[PDB]
Amino acid sequence: PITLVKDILSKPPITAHSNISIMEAAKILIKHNINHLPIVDEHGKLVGIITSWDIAKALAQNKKTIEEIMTRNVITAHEDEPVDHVAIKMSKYNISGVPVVDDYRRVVGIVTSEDISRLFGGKK
Amino acid sequence: PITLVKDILSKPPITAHSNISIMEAAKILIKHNINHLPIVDEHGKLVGIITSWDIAKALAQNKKTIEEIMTRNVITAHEDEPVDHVAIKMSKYNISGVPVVDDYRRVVGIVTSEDISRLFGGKK
Ligand SMILES: C[S@@+](CC[C@H](N)C(=O)[O-])C[C@H]1O[C@@H](n2cnc3c(N)ncnc32)[C@H](O)[C@@H]1O
Ligand SMILES: C[S@@+](CC[C@H](N)C(=O)[O-])C[C@H]1O[C@@H](n2cnc3c(N)ncnc32)[C@H](O)[C@@H]1O
Ligand SMILES: CSC[C@H]1O[C@@H](n2cnc3c(N)ncnc32)[C@H](O)[C@@H]1O
Ligand SMILES: CSC[C@H]1O[C@@H](n2cnc3c(N)ncnc32)[C@H](O)[C@@H]1O
Repeated sequence: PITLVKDILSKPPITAHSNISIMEAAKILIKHNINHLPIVDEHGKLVGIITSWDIAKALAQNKKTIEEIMTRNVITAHEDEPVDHVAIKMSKYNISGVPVVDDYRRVVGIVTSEDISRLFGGKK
Repeated sequence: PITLVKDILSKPPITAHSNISIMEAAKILIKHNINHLPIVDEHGKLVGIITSWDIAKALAQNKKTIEEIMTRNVITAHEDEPVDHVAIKMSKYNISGVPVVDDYRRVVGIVTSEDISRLFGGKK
């Protein structure tokens, strides 16, 4: 069959607003055992993404805020997207996770390289 | 065919000793655009692993040293190991990368979930 994003995505999505501190973002990553944190506006629409790597960058380069360190051009997926299209996308942009969004940029889940790697292993 | 670790692994491995600071570890992750840092002893043998998530944990929980935060029971792979065995391993232990070691625990490379996800996408 063709596996789609909606078959493997993690939900509900864990998200945050851009006004939390870097320490607060780190705490969310640890609490939920995740490496990806989509940043959303007051209407729940995607404005950026924070990963563990960005938290490491903040330490390495003396960065101060989430707004300063978040990636604003976020590569995303749709729930009907074939998982292999997403894998190719992540490889092309050298990234490790993609928020799943609806047509109005609301976050409905996330697919990471760990989810796709898991799929690879259970297919065998 | 059967794809093996040696067909897809990243080398040379980027490693560090346990006596570097947390900031210094973060700097290595940023410099090399990676999320995994195998920690090795003076003979190059694996003693632990640091990831971006651990750097985030250090901030979240006021941790002080690499020795304090590194994971010591490291799940590893061999170069002749089928990539799908590795994917299953990473899923089982909920981890995102595995150092590739020889029979005497010397680090010869690393395979991450991004490498396996890439493999998934190019297979289509
Ligand atoms: C370009 S990657 C390279 C290092 C490694 N391959 C990784 O994925 O972390 C590092 C940057 O990817 C960004 N990133 C992660 N997921 C993203 C996404 N879905 N869209 C855009 N950027 C993303 C992070 O914010 C981080 O600044
Ligand atoms: C259990 S994972 C769960 C969160 C997420 N799945 C991830 O991979 O980061 C978090 C821990 O995995 C540990 N880890 C990463 N790679 C590892 C490996 N090859 N062997 C043992 N532990 C590893 C990291 O040191 C970190 O403390
Ligand atoms: C970030 S890697 C941790 C695993 O948990 C899930 N995950 C990652 N980030 C989030 C998030 N922001 N919200 C919910 N689940 C997530 C992903 O599907 C991944 O396989
Ligand atoms: C950590 S995810 C970044 C990518 O670069 C490679 N990489 C990760 N960690 C290391 C490392 N310690 N040394 C060399 N390459 C690495 C991995 O194969 C991965 O696909």
